Amino acid sequence: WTILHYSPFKAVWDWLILLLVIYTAVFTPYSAAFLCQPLAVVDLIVDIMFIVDILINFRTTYVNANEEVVSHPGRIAVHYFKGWFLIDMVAAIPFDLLIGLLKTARLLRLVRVARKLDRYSEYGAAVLFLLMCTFALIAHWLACIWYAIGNMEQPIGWLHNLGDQIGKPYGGPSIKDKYVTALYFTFSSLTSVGFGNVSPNTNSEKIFSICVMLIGSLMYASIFGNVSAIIQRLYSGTARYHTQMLRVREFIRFHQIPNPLRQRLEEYFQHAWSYTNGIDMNAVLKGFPECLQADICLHLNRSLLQHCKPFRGATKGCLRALAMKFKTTHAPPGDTLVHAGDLLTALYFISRGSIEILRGDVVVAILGKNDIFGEPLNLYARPGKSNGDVRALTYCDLHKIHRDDLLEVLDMYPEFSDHFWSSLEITFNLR
Amino acid sequence: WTILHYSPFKAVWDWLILLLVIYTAVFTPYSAAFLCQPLAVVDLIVDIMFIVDILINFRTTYVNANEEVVSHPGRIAVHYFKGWFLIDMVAAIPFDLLIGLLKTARLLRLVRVARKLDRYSEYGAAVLFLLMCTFALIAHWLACIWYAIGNMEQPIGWLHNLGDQIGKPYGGPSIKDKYVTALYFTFSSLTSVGFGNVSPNTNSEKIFSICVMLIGSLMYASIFGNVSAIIQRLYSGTARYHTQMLRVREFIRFHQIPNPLRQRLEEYFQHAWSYTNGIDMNAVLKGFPECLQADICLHLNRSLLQHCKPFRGATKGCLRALAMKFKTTHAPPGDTLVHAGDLLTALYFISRGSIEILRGDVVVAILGKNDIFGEPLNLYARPGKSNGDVRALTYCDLHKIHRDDLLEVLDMYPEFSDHFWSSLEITFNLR
Amino acid sequence: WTILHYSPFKAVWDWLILLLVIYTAVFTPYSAAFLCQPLAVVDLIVDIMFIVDILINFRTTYVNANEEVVSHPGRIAVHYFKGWFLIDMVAAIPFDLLIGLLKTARLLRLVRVARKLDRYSEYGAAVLFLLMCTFALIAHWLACIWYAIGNMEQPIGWLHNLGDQIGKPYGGPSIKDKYVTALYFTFSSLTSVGFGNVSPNTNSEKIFSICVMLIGSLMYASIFGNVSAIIQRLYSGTARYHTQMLRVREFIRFHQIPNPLRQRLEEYFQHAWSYTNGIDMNAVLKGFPECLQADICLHLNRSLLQHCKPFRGATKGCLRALAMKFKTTHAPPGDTLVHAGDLLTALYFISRGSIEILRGDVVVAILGKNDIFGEPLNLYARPGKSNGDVRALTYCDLHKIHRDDLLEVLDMYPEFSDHFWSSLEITFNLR
Amino acid sequence: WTILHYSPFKAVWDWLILLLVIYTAVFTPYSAAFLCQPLAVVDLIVDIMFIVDILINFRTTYVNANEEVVSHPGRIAVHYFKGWFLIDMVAAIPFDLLIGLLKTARLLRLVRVARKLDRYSEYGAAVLFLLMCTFALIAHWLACIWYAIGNMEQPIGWLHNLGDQIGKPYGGPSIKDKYVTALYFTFSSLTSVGFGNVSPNTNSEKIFSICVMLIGSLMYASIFGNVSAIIQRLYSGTARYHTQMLRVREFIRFHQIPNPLRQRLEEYFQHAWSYTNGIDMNAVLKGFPECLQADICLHLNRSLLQHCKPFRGATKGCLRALAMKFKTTHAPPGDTLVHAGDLLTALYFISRGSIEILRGDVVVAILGKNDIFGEPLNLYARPGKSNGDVRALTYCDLHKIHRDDLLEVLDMYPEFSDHFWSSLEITFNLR
Repeated sequence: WTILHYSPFKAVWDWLILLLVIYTAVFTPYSAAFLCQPLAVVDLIVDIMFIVDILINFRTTYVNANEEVVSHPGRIAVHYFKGWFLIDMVAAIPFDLLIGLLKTARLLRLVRVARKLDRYSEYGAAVLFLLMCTFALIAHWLACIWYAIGNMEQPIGWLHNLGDQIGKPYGGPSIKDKYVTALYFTFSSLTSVGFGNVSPNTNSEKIFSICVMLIGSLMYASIFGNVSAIIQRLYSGTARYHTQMLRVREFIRFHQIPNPLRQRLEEYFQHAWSYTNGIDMNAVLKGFPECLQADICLHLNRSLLQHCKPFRGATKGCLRALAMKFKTTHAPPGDTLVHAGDLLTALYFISRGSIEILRGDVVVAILGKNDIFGEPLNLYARPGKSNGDVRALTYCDLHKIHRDDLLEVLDMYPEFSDHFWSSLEITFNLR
Repeated sequence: WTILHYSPFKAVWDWLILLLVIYTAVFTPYSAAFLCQPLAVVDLIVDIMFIVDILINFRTTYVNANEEVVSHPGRIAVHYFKGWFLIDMVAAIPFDLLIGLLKTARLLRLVRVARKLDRYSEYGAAVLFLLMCTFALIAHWLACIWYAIGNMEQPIGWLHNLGDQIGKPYGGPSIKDKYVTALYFTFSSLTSVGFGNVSPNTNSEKIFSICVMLIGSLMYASIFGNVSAIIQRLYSGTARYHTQMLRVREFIRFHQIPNPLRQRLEEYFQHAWSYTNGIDMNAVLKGFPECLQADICLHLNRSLLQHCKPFRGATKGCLRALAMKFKTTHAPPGDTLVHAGDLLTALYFISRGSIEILRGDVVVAILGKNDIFGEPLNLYARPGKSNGDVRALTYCDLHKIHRDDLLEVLDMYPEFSDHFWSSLEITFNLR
Repeated sequence: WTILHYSPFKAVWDWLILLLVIYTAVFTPYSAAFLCQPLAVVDLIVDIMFIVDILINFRTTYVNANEEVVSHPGRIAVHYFKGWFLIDMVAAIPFDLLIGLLKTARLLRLVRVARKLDRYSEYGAAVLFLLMCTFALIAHWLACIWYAIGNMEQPIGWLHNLGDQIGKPYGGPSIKDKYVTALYFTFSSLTSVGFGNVSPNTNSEKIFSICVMLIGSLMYASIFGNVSAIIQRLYSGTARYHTQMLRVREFIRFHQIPNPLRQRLEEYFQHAWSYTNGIDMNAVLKGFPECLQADICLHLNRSLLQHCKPFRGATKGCLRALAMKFKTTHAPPGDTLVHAGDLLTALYFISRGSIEILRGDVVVAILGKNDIFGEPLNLYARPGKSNGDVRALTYCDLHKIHRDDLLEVLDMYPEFSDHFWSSLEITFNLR
Repeated sequence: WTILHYSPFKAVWDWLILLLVIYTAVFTPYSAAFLCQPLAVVDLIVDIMFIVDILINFRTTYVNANEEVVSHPGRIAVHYFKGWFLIDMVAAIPFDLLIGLLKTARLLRLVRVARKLDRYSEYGAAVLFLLMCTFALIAHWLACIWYAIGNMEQPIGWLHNLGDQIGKPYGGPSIKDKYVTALYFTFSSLTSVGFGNVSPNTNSEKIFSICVMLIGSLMYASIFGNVSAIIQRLYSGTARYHTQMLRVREFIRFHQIPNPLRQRLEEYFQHAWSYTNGIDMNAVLKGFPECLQADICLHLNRSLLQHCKPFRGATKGCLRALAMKFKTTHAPPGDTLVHAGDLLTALYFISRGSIEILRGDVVVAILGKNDIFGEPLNLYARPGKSNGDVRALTYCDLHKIHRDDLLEVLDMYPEFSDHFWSSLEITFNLR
């Protein structure tokens, strides 16, 4: 019969609790210093539905360190005892039995909503909103204290001055002005502007003004600190880019690096940063553990999977392995690559874009949409030149495999080995 | 007969010294500018127990660079000579012989308590408390100077104004107001609020006001700096989390990564951060040197140690080695793992949670509480399929060993080799 | 017939749009609160050439996610629909049909120029300029609001005071002063100075003053944050240097390191930082991918390329490989190096500067401008002493090759192998 | 006959130039706004010795990009032409031919001393001093401008008020007050305090006040930024320590790690941080290149060098190699180490402190001051137990060598091989 903690009714009740705690923390001091009808009825019903709230909290489940969800509300009751339930019960104790400073349950209400603050937090802007709200609350409380001192002093205080400036000599100013100027002065000394209209005269309010000045210093410092933290948290990525560019620049100017090579170097730098944004995908790929690593590497194989006929007959373990074994090589359009007379151990398949192969003005293999070039592997097995030089074109996203890696991964399973060698499709074997 | 330095009586004496230095640094200027009875007796007894203090310091031990504790108080005396003992002796010299500016020993008292400041420091909040205290002290001294200038000017100064606002025209205001307004004004120009009630009129106090404004600028900047440093020191961990998530997000959106695979990737990300909190435990494990490394790796072996019968007969060196050789593999509930037709060199034991093994809808080995599966090792020694696919369940905390590592670590000691192969317990050998 | 987006005429039009939006956002409120002729003609022509602007935007090309440049202006039109074109069309709708608050199209103009803000940004100083500009705009708007409240209150407000201080009792002050003091007061509460000349008296302007104080707090915090971010972004490189120096110092006085060794260590440290500036060139060299890596490593080979006769006959692949295989070794003047009786596998060529070779006061090989020393390789192949010790001189930039690396890279191609061994030029083979 | 640039006379001349530029930049405006005798003689002699200065600069050497020191002052002259020499010559042109704003050469003097600012910089405190100095200069200039406006307005400005407050009604205040209040007001609006004694009344000084407020905002922000940068630059090391401790703590509480082992872990952590301070010495050891690396590693060999008799006959290359081959192992007092039944390939010598060897309550080898234990190497060559367990004592700074490393480094030179095996001193070979 017990309700669960994440029930939406509980959340709506929590929002109503927040509204009511704000209401009481705002109206109790303002009525306590400055100040029949159903307002007392509302005040008592506040305590009543907070008693209802503790009843619900015993009814609804809680989250323990061991058990996130547990039944048997008696356990919830014994967990709440000697803790926040004592606070919320003091908040649920009527104190009607004037003397308004005994309404300290309202501050316990704010303590328990501060217990709910972490749930309320989603991003950094909400933090700024909460800081502004507590700024306003501190201001209102200090204004109530200031008005209380002003009343006590009058039997030369700021009240007589106020009677003089806004013309109501003493009569007396209305309760509207008698609070607006209080709040005005509380900000006048909290954000450190300090106007000359209202200013302390006798001793007590000078002591109070010292206290307000110190509080303002502290909290204004806190606001600066948080705002600076956020702004730096974004200019951190900004500075990452700037330091990357600076290191590149330092290398370039250190070794002279005449105009052609340099310009290719920097243009490649912005080309890289355009998509990698400084962070390499290789490191984060290695961070993900084995099986997930293969799976995310398997997603990149929507290119050679379906277009290679032998690949279809392969077993899924072979798919995963031979998939992780590939290297999809990015290169910006307009690159020259492996020459003739080099090693042939760097086996190459075609993955994306299009490239042309110029061996002494002999352009061949103008393909590039999931095609294949390279060397035979059974008999040749000889490093050297395949056909000759390659020539630059549009997107040079090629497909690196190794001549030792492919063999070691392939020879463990001879059935797909044979099925692979039988359907040896090469769009243009450069010989 | 000598006392040692860390005696509690010495610490209590140090606290009393702190109380007395605060007392003197507060009351000497206030009596010097604004101002029979035992107060002179108290002032002289101050010097007396500071002489007692230097006597104790010669009696009690000190900490040298070479010897932390040394006897023979003569060595302590020769070490103190020409140094802080000269300062504390000047502080222990009576200057009774008005002229109150000669009481410069009080500032040396503050210098020597600043020597004790590092001991007083425990965390960052104490730093803020000390900054607030020195703020108050600077304020009090500047207020005393301000009152002195005010007295000198009166033969138009702020004193006559003060006589005019709080009604005591000249008579004259009481010594209570004649100091409260001084402190009020000193804050008025130190936290940069600048009220209009009291303000410099003649030339001398305008020069003084310039000096106060500059001092306030400097120290207010210092307070902002420290508070910002602390707040950034916490949002550092915040930003670490945010940049980790950002790199993950960038990888995800770079390579498309359709909804199923992506959602598993991020959910695994929060699962990891839930307990690792960004920092990998592997790095800190490798940081700890060899023997401690094995010992802390030995603590993780409360799982396979007592439940493996052959393990009990093993020698402790074998325990340490074979313990460091394991890899306790974390995996969140709901993971698929090594298939059939793969390599068998990845030997696997059961460490925590529970998992099920589905080879073509054939679920076997539903164990998982410190159990064992895998392949025989003596005769088989062949990569391939063991039984087939595994199926996802609750906590997938498995137990990686290697087929080359275990052999190389085990074959160095044939007695436990034989005892191990004899008691070859496997809860379900997947064949 | 369509114009392209990057046409200079479009950029000049954008600059004119910026000028006109500034003009309107400045003059519309000032005329709306404080305030025949062609000014209405100018105001309407503003809307007219903004209609012209949307016509051009449909005519000129745009940049899509897939296509950077696309023809067929109908596509541009359908892309603009339901988006920024609605905003710019509301800005292009005349509202002549007093009531000046309906001119909300001017704020949409500022929104769309904020869309162009990223293009306007080049560095950080422009950011500070834009922040100052928006500061001025906020000030002007708040001054207009303040003047409006002042007019409303007059049927004790600040207007009567203004009539009293600058002598024009009521008559009334000219519209020049009636605005200069407004702006004066708006800064008086925005940068938190708070003069006493003009200050709120009745209730409405006290509420307004509270609002201004809060806005000033926020934006002043923002300015501090940005400036601190930039200054820290430079002292970051400063602190990098300092932390390198500190680590060096830590190592120095941990291990004593008497004066000769210490001094050579720090002098080498400053020598290194003089040109490497902390960042190693090795890391950035490895960062650049293969082909570019070789090409930039090939640029360093303007030293041994043209002066080695066998090198000329070599094939370009051999050039690239044997070029990447070298290590140009930096060493400051005044270094001692490999002794006799050591290994000879560290083959050494001469790259820059000059050095002396002293084997028992026998100085030989006073060369160093692209010269060669070392050992024979065909028959000798023996570790040991070559001739003996070296002697320090000016720039010790030597040329490391390996005795296994050179062979493995050279033996793959026997034609240049033979051509190399035939022209075996060694300026002084130390035997 | 030419003087060199680093001559001390040149430095003394530079200091005199600094004094004179400060003098002129201070007195020229104060004479120009507020204000026979040799002061004109001094003013002209200023230009005279600045002409002398440019004469010296042509005489003395300069530093070029290629040549740090070069003779032939004609080259210095042609280098100075069309550059800073034009500025210094304009500064060396007399403008006597009132109008005091034409003395713009004084600002060029400040520009050229700003060229010398980098030389003046040694640390961060000098930066703060220079910022304070330029703060004072900006204040003085703004005060001169303010006084000029005040004079112009008088034919209700602040001058009449000043005549009223300090009693000198108009007569008029002395030139002392007529400047002290100017500086007072310039700070009143620059550090954002804003007193009420002096305040703008007519339009001109309100515009000026707006400008001053903006300048104060900017420069006050700059001061905050720099101070925060320095304070963060120290709390950076603070935060390094804190994050190290945090990672250690997270590992500790993640894996439970019961009290004995945990306590050993943190006590070792503090012991490490006591001397390494987070900075690992291995990294900086590997950072220093080869020869210097061996030399600084050779300094650690004042322990086994002189006490090993065979070591003396060794060749210096063997010294260097066998020295770099060692590992001086730090361990805090109270550690247990390699047991029996383990591998013997970890050869161990005694380096520092003292340790005891307990094999079944059989304590042997109580040495430790540059002594030797271990196993024979010629015939034994068998992993296993040497004698048995070791027992904890004071400083466990032991001496790691390897059984493969020592052989491979030793067998390249058989003469010291034989001399080593002949004088095979082992203080206690644990058998």
